[PDB]
Amino acid sequence: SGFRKMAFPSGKVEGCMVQVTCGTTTLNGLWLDDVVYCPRHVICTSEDMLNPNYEDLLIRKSNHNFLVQAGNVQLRVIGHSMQNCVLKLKVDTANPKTPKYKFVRIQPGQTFSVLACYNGSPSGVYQCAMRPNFTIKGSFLNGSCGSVGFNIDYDCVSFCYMHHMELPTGVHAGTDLEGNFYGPFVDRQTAQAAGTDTTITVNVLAWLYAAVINGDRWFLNRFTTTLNDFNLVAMKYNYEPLTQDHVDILGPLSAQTGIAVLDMCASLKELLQNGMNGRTILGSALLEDEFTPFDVVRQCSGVT
Amino acid sequence: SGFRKMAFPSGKVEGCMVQVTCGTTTLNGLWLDDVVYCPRHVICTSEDMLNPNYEDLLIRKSNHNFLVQAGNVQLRVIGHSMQNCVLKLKVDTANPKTPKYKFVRIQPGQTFSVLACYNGSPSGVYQCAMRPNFTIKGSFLNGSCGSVGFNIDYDCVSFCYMHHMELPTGVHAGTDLEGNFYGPFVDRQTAQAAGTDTTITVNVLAWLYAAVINGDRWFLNRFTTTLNDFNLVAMKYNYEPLTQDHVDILGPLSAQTGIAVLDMCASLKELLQNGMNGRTILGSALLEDEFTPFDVVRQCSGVT
Ligand SMILES: C[C@H]1CN(C(=O)Cn2cccn2)CCO1
Ligand SMILES: C[C@H]1CN(C(=O)Cn2cccn2)CCO1
Repeated sequence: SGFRKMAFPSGKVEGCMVQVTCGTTTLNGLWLDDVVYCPRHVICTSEDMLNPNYEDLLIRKSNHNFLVQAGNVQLRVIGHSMQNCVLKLKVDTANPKTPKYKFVRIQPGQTFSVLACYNGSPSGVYQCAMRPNFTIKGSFLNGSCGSVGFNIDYDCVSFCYMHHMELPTGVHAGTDLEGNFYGPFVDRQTAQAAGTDTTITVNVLAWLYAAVINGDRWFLNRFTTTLNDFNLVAMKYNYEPLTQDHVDILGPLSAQTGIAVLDMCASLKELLQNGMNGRTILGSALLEDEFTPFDVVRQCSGVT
Repeated sequence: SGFRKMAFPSGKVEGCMVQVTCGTTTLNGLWLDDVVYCPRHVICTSEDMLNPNYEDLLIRKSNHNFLVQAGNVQLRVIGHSMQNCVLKLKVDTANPKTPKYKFVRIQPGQTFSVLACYNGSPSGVYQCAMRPNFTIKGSFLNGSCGSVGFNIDYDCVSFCYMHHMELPTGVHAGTDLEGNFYGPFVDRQTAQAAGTDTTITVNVLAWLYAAVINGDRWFLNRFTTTLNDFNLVAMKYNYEPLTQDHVDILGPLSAQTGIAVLDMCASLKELLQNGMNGRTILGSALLEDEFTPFDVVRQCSGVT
């Protein structure tokens, strides 16, 4: 029993983290096979960052200008290329700790683990969600860029995020490992405002299921609803619309608990309209939306 | 910016987790040097657990009855001993991945990371606190016993917890790595009720400091208080008494923010008496108490 905000074990990713230095900028790189992946803004002065022309800045950079340190040993850079907003530094040594891996681009509402690193060294691990506005709410200080987000699915480390930026509102923006930003964000120190940070409804419902499975049941009510009725209330509360695809995804949790998904929607509707009245669910005073239905099943079943 | 419930990177502990089987009970062991540490209840039938005599049950056990598997390779058990509520299984192979380590017994209010494991395989990592009633609020399914709690301090993995039990109220009890339970709990399937789960005041104050450092400042008020005045309100709200030792520990966060500790106490006092009024602090609708002052400094400074 018990339900925790749980990250994946980070060891497989720890073994991939290196330090990348260009001039006096140090940040983190990801070493898979004989490639090191890092934010292309490693090449920028903080002045460069106001309006960087990356292709022009890169002309001034040779392989020997990229210093890559794995622990306290230097890796030899034998090639570099820019792919979207990441650099790929080809090194002469394959990472001997390279796990089985994939690069995946996740959808808003999908969760992942972040291994926060500084100078290529792991400081901590936490669980994030890709917000509906394509920001994440991380914990990232200067030096943390190139820290990665990942899931460990089916004996494969799926890398989904690399840290690039903090917006003026202190939320975070980054890329997939092909260097494509999530959302409309750019690696430039300019006015970038995030859109509405809506609640990930399907994740809230998953977490209410987790709550019932762990004996937190006070919020279960005598009502049901329809997707259309529920969605009218969701819209009003800045919740994401629930689709039949979401209802299908919650099927296994519905089965396990015997609570129809639309009944749980009507319980969520009353929680929105009535509030928590000073009560908690799984030790939270607000409705948690950074657990996917897959996360709830995984944690409630003990997958390794 | 940003402040996350962050666990230590788990790789150093992942490399220590093994499977221990006695008859048809499988749980987790910790492999350091040539010793495997596991809950002594590995030897019990679920019937045994109602009133176990461990010394008597152990007479029936030989080295060859303890099956220890590290990945998919069997370790040879060449000795076993009971120390308090743990077994120490001496194996013929030193763990080649043994990190620098210490065994420490933590105090209530101290936080640590748990690597939840099943069949000796890591499933996830999360941050816990030793509650003032010497329980933890974990996430532990059948098979998770022998999962460990740890801190990584000063290039040393300090193991502080091994999972043994779930109480009927679904909170958790375990031992240090010398096999001594935290609190009054025993490894027997009997009525064990936890005491008052008080809020860890010094940790709440640390987290309010973290909130100010990360720009969440709405709760800062125009008042101060004294330890005695504050403690009268704390007592009423089931908060731990604040001591001058706690005030001293918060000194660096006071200095960094320029908010006197007693001013922050008076802000906390108003939050208790007035409530959150539907507002959040660092994305929480309740006052978080599972960050120590050391955790706030570490995360706000980027220690690796
Ligand atoms: C030779 C490498 C392989 N490693 C793995 O994690 C393999 N792996 C990935 C997913 C499942 N298993 C890390 C350390 O050394
Ligand atoms: C030979 C072992 C050593 N390991 C360490 O983590 C060492 N270490 C502990 C604290 C800081 N460093 C794990 C893998 O192989």
